[PDB]
Amino acid sequence: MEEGMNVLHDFGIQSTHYLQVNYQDSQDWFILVSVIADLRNAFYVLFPIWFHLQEAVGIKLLWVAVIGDWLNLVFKWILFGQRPYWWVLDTDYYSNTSVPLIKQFPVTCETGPGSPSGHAMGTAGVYYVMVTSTLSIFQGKRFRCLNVILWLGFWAVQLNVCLSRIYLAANFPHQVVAGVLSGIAVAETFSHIHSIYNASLKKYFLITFFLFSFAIGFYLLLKGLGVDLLWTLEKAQRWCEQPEWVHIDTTPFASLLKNLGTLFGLGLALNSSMYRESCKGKLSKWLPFRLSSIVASLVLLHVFDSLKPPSQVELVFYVLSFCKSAVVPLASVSVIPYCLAQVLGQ
Ligand SMILES: O=P(O)(O)OC[C@H]1O[C@](O)(CO)[C@@H](O)[C@@H]1O
Repeated sequence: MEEGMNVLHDFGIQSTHYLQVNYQDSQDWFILVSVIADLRNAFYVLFPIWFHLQEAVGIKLLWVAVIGDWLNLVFKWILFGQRPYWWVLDTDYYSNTSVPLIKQFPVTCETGPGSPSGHAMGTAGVYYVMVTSTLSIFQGKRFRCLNVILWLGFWAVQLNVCLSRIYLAANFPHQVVAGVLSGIAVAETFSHIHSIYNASLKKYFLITFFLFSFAIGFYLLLKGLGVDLLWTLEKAQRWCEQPEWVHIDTTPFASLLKNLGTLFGLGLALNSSMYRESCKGKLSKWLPFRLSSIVASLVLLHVFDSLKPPSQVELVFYVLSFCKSAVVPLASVSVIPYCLAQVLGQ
């Protein structure tokens, strides 16, 4: 368990050093890839687009994203993985040998273990869902050429995300592969479970409560036993060079709370009374209606993302993050379409 992991870590460090030294004129592109792969874009830019066209795709997209993120946190907690930016400066493995230089970027101070890659998991799951849904829509309309093109695009996206994660020295190469495989598995599993559409608010509430209870109880039980699951928060602050790069939005509680909040918000929004009256005033099948809904949702959500909850106190930050992430599904399905109905169509 010792040598088998030390060899793998050394291989990862060597690969990161190679990528950083011999491909120096690509760093901005890799940063851009690592920025547009965050799940915030899957909850703010992709759900509004896919919900107004084949709503089932949007519902499946949100369910896959949320459950994949929760499984990612659980596996991160139970697997006890390292990261290749506090390892070279800490390990004793390089005694009697030169220390390979590694360059750190402002997007390379992550608080939390990285046994499965976080960006790769979500990207693989969401984009697999998107590609499969797009293929399923167009089957009725040289379809094999379309299959080839979309699968090539999806695999190119996955490979670019993997190289971006490795290049920044944020994760090891043996973690992005696991993330991609697990994301594909989760996407397939929720592809083959058609039992989440006709769901009442009670099921959504109970599911969110069960997930929250399991996470908190597991963490508290491990702490009571003696195991600390928040060891990485100490390491991230020390081995980060500039101390202003470590944030609080990339800690393994804000992500969980935001995922639970957006799940609860979607559940409340679907069962609301305003969603029932979508097909009133003006029929929802109109192409201009769908385009206007998409445009208004995107613009208002992008402007509303400018609000940042205060982080002086952690409990206030947590509650405000929950209440803020619970609104983004509630405003694109039940409020904006109602306003469009009441404004135009008469
Ligand atoms: O890909 P990494 O190294 O896990 O980065 C963390 C990512 O995973 C997450 O923890 C999501 O679970 C986010 O904080 C972030 O998007």
